[PDB]
Amino acid sequence: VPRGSHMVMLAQQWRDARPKVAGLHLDSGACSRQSFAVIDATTAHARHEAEVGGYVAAEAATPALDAGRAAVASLIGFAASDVVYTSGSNHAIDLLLSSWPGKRTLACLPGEYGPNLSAMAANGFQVRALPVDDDGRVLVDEASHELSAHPVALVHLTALASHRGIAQPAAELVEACHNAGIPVVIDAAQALGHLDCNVGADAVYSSSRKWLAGPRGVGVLAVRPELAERLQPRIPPSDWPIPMSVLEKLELGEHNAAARVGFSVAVGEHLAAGPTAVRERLAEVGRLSRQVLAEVDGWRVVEPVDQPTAITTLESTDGADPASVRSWLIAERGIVTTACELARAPFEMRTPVLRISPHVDVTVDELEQFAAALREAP
Amino acid sequence: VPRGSHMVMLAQQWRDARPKVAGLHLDSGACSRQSFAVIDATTAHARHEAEVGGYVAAEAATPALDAGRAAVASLIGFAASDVVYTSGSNHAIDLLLSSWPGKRTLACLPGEYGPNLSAMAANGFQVRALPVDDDGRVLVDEASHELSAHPVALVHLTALASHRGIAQPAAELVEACHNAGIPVVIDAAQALGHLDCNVGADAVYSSSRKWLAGPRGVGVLAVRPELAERLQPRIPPSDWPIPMSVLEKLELGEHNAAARVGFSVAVGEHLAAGPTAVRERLAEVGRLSRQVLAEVDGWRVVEPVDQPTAITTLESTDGADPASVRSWLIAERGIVTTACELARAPFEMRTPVLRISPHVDVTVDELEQFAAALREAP
Ligand SMILES: *Cc1c(COP(=O)(O)O)cnc(C)c1O
Ligand SMILES: *Cc1c(COP(=O)(O)O)cnc(C)c1O
Repeated sequence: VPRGSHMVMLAQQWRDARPKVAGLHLDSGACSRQSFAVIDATTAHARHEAEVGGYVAAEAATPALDAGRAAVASLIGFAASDVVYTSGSNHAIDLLLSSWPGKRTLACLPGEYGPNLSAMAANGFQVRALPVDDDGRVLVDEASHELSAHPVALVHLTALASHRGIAQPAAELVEACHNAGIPVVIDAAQALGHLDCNVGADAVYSSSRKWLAGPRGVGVLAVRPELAERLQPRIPPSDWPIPMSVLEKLELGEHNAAARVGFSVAVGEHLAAGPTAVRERLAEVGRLSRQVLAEVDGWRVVEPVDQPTAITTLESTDGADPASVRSWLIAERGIVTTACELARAPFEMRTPVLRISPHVDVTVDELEQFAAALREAP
Repeated sequence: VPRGSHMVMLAQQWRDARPKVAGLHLDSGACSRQSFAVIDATTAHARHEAEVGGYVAAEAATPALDAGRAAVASLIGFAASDVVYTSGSNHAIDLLLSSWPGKRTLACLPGEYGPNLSAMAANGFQVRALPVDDDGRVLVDEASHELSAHPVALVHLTALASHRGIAQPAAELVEACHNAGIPVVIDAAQALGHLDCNVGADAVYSSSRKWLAGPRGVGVLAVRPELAERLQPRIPPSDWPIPMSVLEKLELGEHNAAARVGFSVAVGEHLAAGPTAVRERLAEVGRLSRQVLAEVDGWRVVEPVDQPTAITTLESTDGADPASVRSWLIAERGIVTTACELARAPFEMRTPVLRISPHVDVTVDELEQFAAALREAP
């Protein structure tokens, strides 16, 4: 017996702070939609660069930039001074792993994001898999045993995977890993702004452009000071003249400053709307999605029906190619989606999937238009 | 006997395509000023990301992105398909040097940009100095002898230094290096849009935000195919599943797409205005600057008076600190400048300098206001 949507003003306020969608956007897990305020804040900084000078404009923006660090810090339980800006989540993990001291061994999910594995390998890490259930959810007790008996230099948990909408039990794993005396890094690229990311991790990173609906080309890396000062940044070399802290070294480099102030506005908007309220809505968006897609011929829903996420993935039962379906949906029906290849999670995925990832604004009629379009798809 | 300025409509068209400066901007070598068109083009893409989807918007922008590659390619004598987007010039040299095969030995100017040296070191290069005159200009014949007798895996020429406005004889050095059978990389961060960068180099890189007046957070790297396919990118590892070309690997990663289309508009504007005409104007801006600053007490001009560049640097003769002067000029008189520390060119600079780097729009009255303000400076 299905249930109605809990009506909340939040959904509409969100939709109306953003430009009108052309068709139908179900792809906030890939790239969400900047508010007018975010777009204006970015444009404004670029204009200011042109008036007063680019570096003086950047200096004058330290208030807003610091605000953004702090808002991020509050969402993860770190201090604002532990937080640093990056180009994105891949930049973030590379900065971290390339800086890591001593024995480079880690454990992670089998469903680990492929480009993360790529970076792990490129930085000379030995990578072991953590024990999981049939869905890819970590088994926390078994993981505890495994890590006590067989130690590793760090654990890398993707709290929410790009290819499947399973909420990982982050907090429970973090205390298990700490009991074994092992630090935890968290890939919160999908999770930040979506799951409770206040779980006592040692490092966390994420991306601007996804659930926080900020500009592309920005991410964040946060590292606790105990860990931060053990790190040995690749650039500059460790025997270099100009003395600066580890986090100052990691944040070093040319970047789009405007996009960073854009981001700060965007986290601001998340906090303003209420983290907890937004997350409960996204969880409900997921419920409704899986109810509506429960019965489509040629597609089965992969996630349990009451996982607290907005990510819902569909596997074809008659050998249809999601990349093609995605293309059709865009060109013909203006419906934006993501096709996840095996390369996204090579040691878990056996077959590609179609991923919907709608934000708070989605309606039940919109989920029906998708299901309709999904039926009459070549 | 001084000479008048060659009046050209170019100066004014440029000024009027940009926002009104608040005070006086003499710092295009650090960060220039985006045109209204550039700013609008960037904003437009971000808005489009929000309507049609971020990745579909990026795909739809391939025309403009490819245009920008091509415009860059024409300025350096490469093919558009040799050109790739980066975060900036430091990103560029790191991508290149981290990818370099076999024996890692190079020669460069003693006046090499400090962060370049830092990257060279971090990638395990042995770095030798090329012979130069008193100004830091390379002596081409002596360099030819040195390289024949004592070979090196590549030569890194900064065609125009950040700390001093010496135009390096790039073309003449490139043929000398090729005669010795040695490839040449060029740091054209200051030179692109400023000097003739069509000189037959094997690789060239530059930055969006300087003389081409594009967005921050963007640069370009161009590599000839002979060299490109010998390169072995750090990420992904060389034994990785997904097969793609070297340049495709280097351009991989999250980035601000909007800023890239911004950049394309900006190179467009340079080509539209006429490279050769713009360069001759910048050269004249330099002449006028050095005439006007010829006699200031407590400051001497460093560059010969007829170097074809807009970069003019001042050394204090009564132990004044340029960082302080720069700060005063901004806070009190709204004049934007750059203070170059020793760390910018550690193996050449003995003492800090104040750097002016005005674009085509500068007037002679503006250069007088600076000289005036430079006299009554604490
Ligand atoms: C989006 C994604 C990333 C990649 O981050 P970039 O911002 O593209 O560098 C990382 N991990 C997850 C789980 C992803 O969904
Ligand atoms: C500006 C500058 C750079 C640094 O490039 P980024 O865009 O800041 O990464 C490189 N070399 C020269 C000569 C510089 O002036």
